[PDB]
Amino acid sequence: NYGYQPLFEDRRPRNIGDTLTIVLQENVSASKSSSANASRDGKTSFGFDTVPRYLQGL
Amino acid sequence: NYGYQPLFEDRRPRNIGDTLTIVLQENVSASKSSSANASRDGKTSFGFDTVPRYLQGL
Repeated sequence: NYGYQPLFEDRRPRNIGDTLTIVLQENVSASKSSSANASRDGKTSFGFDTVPRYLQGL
Repeated sequence: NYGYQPLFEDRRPRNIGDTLTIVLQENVSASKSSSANASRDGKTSFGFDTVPRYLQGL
């Protein structure tokens, strides 16, 4: 005797020793990315090509 | 005598010595991959091409 068995219920595992089908379908995907930047450019100039007389000493 | 045999039930193995057909159809495929990266670039410069007199000592 295997005990009471439901008639219309779907066949499910209920006790120790019962079998069950596992459909292994795994799809995992993780990603991450980052960046940082900094820039600085500086140019400066001053030139006196021709200096008038009253400015010579300066 | 081979005992009671159901008339309309599908022919299934029931006792020791009964035969059963196994259709071997296995298709298993697993995969994994990963990566990591890191980068760092740094450039710095300072130049005094022409130094005025009052700045010379510095």
